[PDB]
Amino acid sequence: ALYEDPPDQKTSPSGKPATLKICSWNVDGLRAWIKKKGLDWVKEEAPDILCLQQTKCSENKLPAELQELPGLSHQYWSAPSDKEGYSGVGLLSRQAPLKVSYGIGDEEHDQEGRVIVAEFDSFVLVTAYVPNAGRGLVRLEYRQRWDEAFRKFLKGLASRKPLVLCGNLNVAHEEIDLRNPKGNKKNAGFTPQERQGFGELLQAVPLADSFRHLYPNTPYAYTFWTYMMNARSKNVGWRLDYFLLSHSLLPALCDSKIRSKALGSDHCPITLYLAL
DNA sequence: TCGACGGATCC
DNA sequence: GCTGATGCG
DNA sequence: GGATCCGTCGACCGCATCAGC
Ligand SMILES: [Ca+2]
Ligand SMILES: [Ca+2]
Ligand code: NA
Ligand code: NA
Repeated sequence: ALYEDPPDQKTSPSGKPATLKICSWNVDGLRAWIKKKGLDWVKEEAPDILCLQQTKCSENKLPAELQELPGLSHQYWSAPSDKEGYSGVGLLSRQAPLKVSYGIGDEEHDQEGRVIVAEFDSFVLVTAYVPNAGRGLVRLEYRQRWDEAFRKFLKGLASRKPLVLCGNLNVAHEEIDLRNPKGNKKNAGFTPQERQGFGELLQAVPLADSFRHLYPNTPYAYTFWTYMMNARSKNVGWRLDYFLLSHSLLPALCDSKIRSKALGSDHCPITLYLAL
């Protein structure tokens, strides 16, 4: 069935007004996504911070439209070393972070340009593009190594500062998070080992699934739909893109949005409002 | 993801 | 320049 | 023993890149 994301709640439980708008988007080809007017959508959405995953673009090839973003002038990029046109993530912020780092401090997992870490006054932001386990699950084993090291790294981060984690985490946690769970138990993104890995992550850091925390009973809410078989217009999708929050930020949480109508990728953007 | 295809399985 | 592949999602 | 059900295959879209000429 179809899904309508409800209006933006821009007030916290405490009645405090949202001060921080973070948008996260798996763009699936930075250059293509801009040709399909993704930065126009971004300007209308006007986030303080924009996290992009799967840029598929080296730094020397960053398109010039990026220099047309006066509200997002601090930009940080990470691409793989060995593979061209693979992975890649970006983080663009209105204000300069205090510190910016790359990867998770484990060199087995820091080759593919998948993680940026941006520290602010009140919180640390991680945007992540999590390794897909691949058709035939040819990478599932590597991805369980990833989940383990990433979990550990995130736990250490949250132990010093409130943590926001956003991006394409390449798992539908529960049956409610995809349209066809029964048919997908052996496919990338809904294996038992990926679902446990995400459950372990929520329990160990610990972190809350912001969307879930606010809409526990809401099915049909997805962020990815295959380009094939007209899946998007049928809403045959998966919720793969999350904002995961340190529990201390839940009093600051105003809303966690799924921007179902924003085209340009086989993922849609998600948007977090916080009262900081 | 979805159809076609077989080969179980169920009133 | 153009076609059609491949790796990957 | 008619209908339904369940695993197994393949084609399927799009981006960026490369092979070949
Ligand atoms: Ca007979
Ligand atoms: Ca020739
Ligand atoms: Na790979
Ligand atoms: Na019969």
